[PDB]
Amino acid sequence: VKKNDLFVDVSSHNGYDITGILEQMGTTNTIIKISESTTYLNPCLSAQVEQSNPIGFYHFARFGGDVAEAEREAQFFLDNVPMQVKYLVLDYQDDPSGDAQANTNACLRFMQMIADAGYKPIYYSYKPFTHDNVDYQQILAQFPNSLWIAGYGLNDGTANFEYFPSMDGIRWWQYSSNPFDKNIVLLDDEEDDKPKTAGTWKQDSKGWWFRRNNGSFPYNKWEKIGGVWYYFDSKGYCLTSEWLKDNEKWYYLKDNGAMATGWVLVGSEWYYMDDSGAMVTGWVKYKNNWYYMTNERGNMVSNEFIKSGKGWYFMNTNGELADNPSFTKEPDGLITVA
Repeated sequence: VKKNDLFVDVSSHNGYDITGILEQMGTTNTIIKISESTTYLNPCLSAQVEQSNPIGFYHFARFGGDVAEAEREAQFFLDNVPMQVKYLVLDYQDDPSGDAQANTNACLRFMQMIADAGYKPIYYSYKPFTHDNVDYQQILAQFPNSLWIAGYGLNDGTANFEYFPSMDGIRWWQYSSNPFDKNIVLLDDEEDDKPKTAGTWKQDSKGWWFRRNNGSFPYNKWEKIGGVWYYFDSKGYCLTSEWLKDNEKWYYLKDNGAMATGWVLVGSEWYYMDDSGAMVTGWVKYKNNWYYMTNERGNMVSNEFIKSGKGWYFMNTNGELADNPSFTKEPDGLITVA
């Protein structure tokens, strides 16, 4: 998954048919509860897996500050993972011991076991609980960017940045439990690897071209190099800082030639590209500000509305804001947080 992707998490509380909530959410990405303590198994697991695309599984911790107990709970959890996924989650939100350090050590041991088993560990919880029961900085120290934090705000079923939890290392954000658990991704998954790069970059008077291993070079085409997409013109030079229309969609090649994905600054304007690099039109929110972007006839426009209090103010390209808000009722567009 990538920044702003969405996923739902479920347990027996969601039953044996989760097709509905997945349709409502608009995604099949799930994180399913497997176990709790050392004796409980979510009976809806097989069904929920069958009906979705799990990106991970979670375990409801009952070990408190007991390291030996944490180890047993972790093994029971591992022994029941039904399929390979990138993440295994430690849901630590209840039964903490009075010793905050003990709690932390137990959580660290649980997470270390998940790591040793070949998965990426994730600590899930809510801010105040974490503040009062563990030293999350110690957790992040051992496992960077491993937090999945819950913060619902008004809990009206939508992601409202005003109540975004303020903590370091947050990878995912459970923004609501109304009607079911909703989550948005803050960081792309890690890709710990050594890119191959089947060739050598060459820079001449005109620009950059790529000499493939066989001596040829890409021209009039998209080509992924070192795991990055670039577009080469008719003469073999990759485009830089340029808009490109390809197959009815608009892409933007950045100053380094790489295809833009997510928010990208073009000049002084903000545009948003989906994970495929294709521009997204209409209303898109970035944290607290709203943008209405269009590309009719290749005329790229980014209408920016800056939030201030309970209102949003249109900003003229001259950088001047209106005296009064343009709107106070937010449009129902795409919500991004990173």
